[PDB]
Amino acid sequence: NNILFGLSHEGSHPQTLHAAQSLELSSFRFTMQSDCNLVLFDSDVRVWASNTAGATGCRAVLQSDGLLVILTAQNTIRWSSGTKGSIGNYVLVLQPDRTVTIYGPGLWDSGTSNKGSVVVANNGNSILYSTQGNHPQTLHATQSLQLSPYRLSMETDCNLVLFDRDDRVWSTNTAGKGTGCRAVLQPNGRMDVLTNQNIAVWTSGNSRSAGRYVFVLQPDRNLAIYGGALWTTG
Amino acid sequence: NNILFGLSHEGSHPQTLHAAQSLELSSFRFTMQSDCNLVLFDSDVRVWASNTAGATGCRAVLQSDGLLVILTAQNTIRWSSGTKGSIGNYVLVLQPDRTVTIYGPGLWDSGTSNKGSVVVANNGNSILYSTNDNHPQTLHATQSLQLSPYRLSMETDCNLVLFDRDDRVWSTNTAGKGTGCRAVLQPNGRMDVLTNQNIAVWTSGNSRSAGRYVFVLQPDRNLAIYGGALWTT
Amino acid sequence: NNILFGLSHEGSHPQTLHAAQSLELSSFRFTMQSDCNLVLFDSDVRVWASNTAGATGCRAVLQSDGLLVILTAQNTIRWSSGTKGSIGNYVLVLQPDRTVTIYGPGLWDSGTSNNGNSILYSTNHPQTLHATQSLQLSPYRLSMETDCNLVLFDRDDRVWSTNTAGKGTGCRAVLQPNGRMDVLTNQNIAVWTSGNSRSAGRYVFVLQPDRNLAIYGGALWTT
Amino acid sequence: NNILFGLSHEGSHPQTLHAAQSLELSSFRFTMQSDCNLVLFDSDVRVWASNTAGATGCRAVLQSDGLLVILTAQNTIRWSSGTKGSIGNYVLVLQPDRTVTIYGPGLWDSGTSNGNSILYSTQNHPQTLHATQSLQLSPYRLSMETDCNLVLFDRDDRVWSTNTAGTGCRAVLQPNGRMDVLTNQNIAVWTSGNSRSAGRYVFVLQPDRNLAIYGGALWTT
Amino acid sequence: NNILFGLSHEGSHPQTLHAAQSLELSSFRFTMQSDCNLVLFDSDVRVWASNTAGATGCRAVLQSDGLLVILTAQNTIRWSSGTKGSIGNYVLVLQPDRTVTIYGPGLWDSGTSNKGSVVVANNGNSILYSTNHPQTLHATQSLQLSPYRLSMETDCNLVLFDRDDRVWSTNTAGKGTGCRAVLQPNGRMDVLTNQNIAVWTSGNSRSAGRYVFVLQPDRNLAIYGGALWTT
Amino acid sequence: NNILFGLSHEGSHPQTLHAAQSLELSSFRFTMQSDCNLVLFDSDVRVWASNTAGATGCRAVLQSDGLLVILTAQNTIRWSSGTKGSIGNYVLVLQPDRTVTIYGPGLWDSGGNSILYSTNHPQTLHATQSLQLSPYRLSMETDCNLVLFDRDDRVWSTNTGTGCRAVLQPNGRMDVLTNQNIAVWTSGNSRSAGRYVFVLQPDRNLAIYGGALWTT
Repeated sequence: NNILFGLSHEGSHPQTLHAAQSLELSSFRFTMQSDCNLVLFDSDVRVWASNTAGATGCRAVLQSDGLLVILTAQNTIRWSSGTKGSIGNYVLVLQPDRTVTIYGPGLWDSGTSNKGSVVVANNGNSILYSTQGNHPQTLHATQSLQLSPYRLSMETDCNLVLFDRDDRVWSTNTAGKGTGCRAVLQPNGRMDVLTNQNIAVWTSGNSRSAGRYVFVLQPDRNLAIYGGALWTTG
Repeated sequence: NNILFGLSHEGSHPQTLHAAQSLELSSFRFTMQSDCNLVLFDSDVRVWASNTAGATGCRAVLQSDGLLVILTAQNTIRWSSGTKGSIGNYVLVLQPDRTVTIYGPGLWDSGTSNKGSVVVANNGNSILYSTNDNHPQTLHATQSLQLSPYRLSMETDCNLVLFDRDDRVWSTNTAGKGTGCRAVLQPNGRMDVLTNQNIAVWTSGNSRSAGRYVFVLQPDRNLAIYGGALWTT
Repeated sequence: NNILFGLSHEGSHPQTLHAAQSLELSSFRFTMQSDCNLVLFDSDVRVWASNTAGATGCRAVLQSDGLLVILTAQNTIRWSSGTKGSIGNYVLVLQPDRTVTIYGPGLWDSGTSNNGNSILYSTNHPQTLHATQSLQLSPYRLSMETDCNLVLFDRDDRVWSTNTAGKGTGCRAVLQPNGRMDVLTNQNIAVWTSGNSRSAGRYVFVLQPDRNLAIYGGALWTT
Repeated sequence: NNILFGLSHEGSHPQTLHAAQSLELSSFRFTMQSDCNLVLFDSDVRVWASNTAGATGCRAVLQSDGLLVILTAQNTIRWSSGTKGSIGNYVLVLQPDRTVTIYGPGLWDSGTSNGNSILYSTQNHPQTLHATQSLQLSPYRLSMETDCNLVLFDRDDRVWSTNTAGTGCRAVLQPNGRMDVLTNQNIAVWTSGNSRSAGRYVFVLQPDRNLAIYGGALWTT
Repeated sequence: NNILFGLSHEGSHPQTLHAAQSLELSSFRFTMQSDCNLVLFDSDVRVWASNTAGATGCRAVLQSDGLLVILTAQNTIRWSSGTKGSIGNYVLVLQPDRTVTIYGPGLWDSGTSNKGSVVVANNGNSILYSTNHPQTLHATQSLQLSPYRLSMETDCNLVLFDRDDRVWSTNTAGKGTGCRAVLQPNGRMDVLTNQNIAVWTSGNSRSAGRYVFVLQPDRNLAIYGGALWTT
Repeated sequence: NNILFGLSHEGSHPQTLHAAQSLELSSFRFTMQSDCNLVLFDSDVRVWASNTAGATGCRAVLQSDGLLVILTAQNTIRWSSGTKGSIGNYVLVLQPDRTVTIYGPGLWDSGGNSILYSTNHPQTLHATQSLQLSPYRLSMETDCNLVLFDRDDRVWSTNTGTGCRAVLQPNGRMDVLTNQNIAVWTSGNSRSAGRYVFVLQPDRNLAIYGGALWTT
């Protein structure tokens, strides 16, 4: 995918970038090379890099506090990004904007992880904050969010439905509360499914500090909001 | 799917809606039913219909001069639509604002079609012009239009590309001439692929009287754009 | 190969079914059996028979006025379809919906003589033919070309046609509920047509083992 | 099914291949073509064929002395297989080894009047019969008891048996012509009764309710 | 595989060698040739042979008291091995030892058989007795035909598997841990603890010689009993 | 299994590969054949062998000081790997990547089952994670303990909290690393830096071989 998960937890994977492991998004790649040097290329073009090279078997990993150590085999911290934030769990993502950014702690989840199948044979999967940096910055009806069996989508009933392989596994349970809805994700990480005449009928309800947050459909069937832009590149 | 292709060609099908065969967008559904009535429905809620009932084997079909006609069992018209156009190719689409509509003649195709697999085990593949709440109205970086092996993407290199399964089939070859592109289709059906910086690196060129056009990632692996817009409930 | 041509004589084989002998639409087998049972499978999972089990060297034959009969090692008739109608040429057909059934009179045809094959009608399908679009027997095929001309070819060459052409990009051929074969147009206009017809009813076009087209009509019985 | 009969009197069908018609072993195809080609396909992809596409209104038809003949609207052959031998009863079978062949003579029945051959001791197969081990055609079937017997059944009832009834026997059919009821250490417990010149022999269960040994060999491809 | 079956029944076959039919162990192929000669080869090398040549439509076939014939065309016996034992079932195996060797009658069977998908692809399915190997199995150490395979475990149980659910077993856990199963040179399976005690046994036994134990294609676990004839 | 054990004598079978006998990792197969060669099969495609085809009675056997030697009916050496290290116990392994190989020495012993190390995986274990042998398994529980048990009855733990994992060090040390990167437990021995393996033995054992010796 494009996203890396936290050293927690139950099941979204990568938990790590091992050695010529990359994150890919149409031309973004952020691979963790051979020689220990963590680097983000746009087609052929060095744009980012801990210049930490000259070494081996290093591994990319991101921490519960936010951190992005680069460990060394003997588990010695070649590099770190040193920002650091509260406990909870984080996600790092490569973004249409050409950057990589961790976001955390989290802020709300659906409670629909499920363990098994759980693929990625390519893409399509976060909704961006109302950032204006890089999108989806939303969902309209007949608009989607998808990992694999799994998908999240905006009804025409006005309902956000999550389906597992054709069968409805979690919904907003709006569904004729409205008409043009879209759901939106507030600069606060509140997910809101609002109407045609601008009205919440469904809300995620728990907001934080306005800054940029990120809604994810995780490899487990989990939907979670991750609420932090703690550190980034350009 | 939710288009209907009308009587000419490239075996992009439907080319007919028979007898108890609907067109479906989430929950909406405009179905050629069971007693010649040609109706739209949201779930149970009934929204438009031709009120042409009680008879048999009326099938629904589209024409070449834009009419949508319910044809009879023995070739007789139960009902027309009334408006007519020019010569072509028209789609008949059922849209996210709940409506049904015509575009036609068409107006630019890619040229890249394929009699072969032509798929769908659900969904969705048009882009919408600019205006109601009928979208895609822009495609973004990482954003698409998908039929089935077939897909359209807007990449980070600033280049609109066509997979056929995982492979490069048509493409704009505008890679790196921009960092933040999008592909929007204009008010006089003119696709453009514009940069960061509202500068268009590529255009479809051909256009018409403004209105409201549509572009369809065909089932023949065709890209193609249609406009007039000729009729809706 | 799924039509049984009843009797009437010109080249159209099957005219009977014999006993370890059947008609086949994959899944859908129709067999005439070693015990006097005339039987319809779906995969295997028997769906209708004549239940005539209890005889030997029994055949299936379809009549001439279109009654299908099943007749004993002695010519006497253990099961008969029943209905039966005026008199020359008909078809018992095994349809892709599983109805097992019967069309006739002969009613219209080329005049040109010596799997792929039927076009179903306006009710089951093909219910139309189209341009690249075709019906095939073996060297035979009845196609509607894009000059918008209906031709018959026999080992690629042109034995019977419409003779319509230039005239078209529009066209498709559908066969009516009264029996007209109509070569229709981009917009709904008649371009050519068979001529003649009979009653409202289901109808079939069949390309036959005789270089031919027979539309067979009204309909006379079903399962 | 996959064999064709002699123009026999006995009824036992097919006796002609016609026009849209074919005998199929499942993978392979033998059909009448309508241009006159009698052709053998594998799937699609032809393997052989008379090279006759070019006359009339044709049909495929086997003779009284195992001659394949295919022949016109006008009754004249267009191509004829060869070798004509005896003059009784033959079979033109298209086998599991893709060889199309004609057996010929007649040579023992049972007299009692898919699945059905048991090939010989030659090269193609069942080549023998063993206990819930049988050959069947339609309510008919010629099974091999555990109990050592050789019945025939027509529907759950015994139309012919070997009177033989032992513990590990299989029938196997000789290469001169007799079925055989062999056994265990290798005794005989039964034999068909006779035989004939040495060669590929076959043994169909048949629409007629009887076993019947063609016992041939007279042409192939 | 590498074994042939005595023509007495029930499931499992080869009941015969046919005519460009062989039995293979990596290298070794004991094939029934094309012109009646039965032959064994290691590579291209005529190791052994009936050298019955010139006829046609033989068949190799093995008898209920192990005679091994090369039968005819027409059921005439071109060549038999020679010896004859007693009655029951019987197996021809081609071995590491570079040998066809027949053993039988049997002497113990599990009593698991089972008609259905009777399998193979390749190999490695029988255990040799003592001087030619697995003359022993270990724990993590196994024997396996196909969708079935039996094997030694550490709770010291001997266990048989149809695809990943145990059908037979020695019903021995925590009775030791040394644990290996082995065929005695008298045809007794002994599953013995680390202290060479036996916790489970096979019962019968007879005659010392060379025996064999076989995971059949029919879920049987059987042990043939004689050691009548080799090349 | 597809690890072969040194002669070293202890309850860990294979101590030899015999002749219709072999090793296998679902596709991989490497056998001793009846032709004196020891071959490497990927499905069908012979991928690597000793080409010692023509000698007899042969065995694969792995050397007490880590050579692997292929022997005659007649104790004779048709191939040696070549390299050999110091002495007790090694392991030869046909590893998740189709590289055949050697690891030795023993280094710590608790007193699809392997856990590569650092470059092939598992390269690690979490709670829920497990290496399994057969009466037996090593798991990493989210208590953040590390037991071994035979039949869910417990033989050894570290007696260690919550999203710790377990890992094998850049030379030799087993690790109970602490969601944040801390050592909630640790083996205690270092040894050259090199590629290592940990192996749930067939003796209720677990042992880590290291420094690291021939390869294909």
